[PDB]
Amino acid sequence: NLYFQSMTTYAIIGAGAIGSALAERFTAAQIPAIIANSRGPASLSSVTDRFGASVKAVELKDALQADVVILAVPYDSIADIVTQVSDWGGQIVVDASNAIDFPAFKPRDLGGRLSTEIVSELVPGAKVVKAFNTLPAAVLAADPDKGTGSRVLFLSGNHSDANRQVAELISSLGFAPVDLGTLAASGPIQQFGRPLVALNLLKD
Repeated sequence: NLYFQSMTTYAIIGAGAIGSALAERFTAAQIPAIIANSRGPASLSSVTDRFGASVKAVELKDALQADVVILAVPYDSIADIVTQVSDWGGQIVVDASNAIDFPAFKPRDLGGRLSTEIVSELVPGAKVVKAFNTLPAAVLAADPDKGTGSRVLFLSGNHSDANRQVAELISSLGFAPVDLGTLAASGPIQQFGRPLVALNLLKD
């Protein structure tokens, strides 16, 4: 409580390699963060053991109260998580998910709608930024500084102030943020199945 009040609070709602990748990056950048998911704080012991100096495992209800909430869970897991909070006013939600079908791994048919627009409707009041969905966990987990350039993270969203705040986080983590603009603008380029996903670039 008194620890967090002098900084923007970040929560990783994370599981698997991506949750761990984010924890690793926060730790390397010495940015305090909390982490949670549906399986509870105990299930995140692997993360705690490696990154507990900068990333603290908490209950989901607590993590969902942070200034910036990063949804690094499967796309299908989002609805059941975010429905637990009724008013998202004053918060930023970062959609890091990709809507992918199993077992063929093709982009989901969402009837033309953008996945992050659908997520946005599940968090009314929140300012949503689309980011951290573009890189494989193994790339995200790595040191973003490669001598002659910083690893690029594209972001987008309808609220310029929220985009800025997430760009600030991205820069602080050592990555190079590139703000593509609105969710409409990023739809055909940053969504799963589109040219900027899984593309490793550096800003020199």
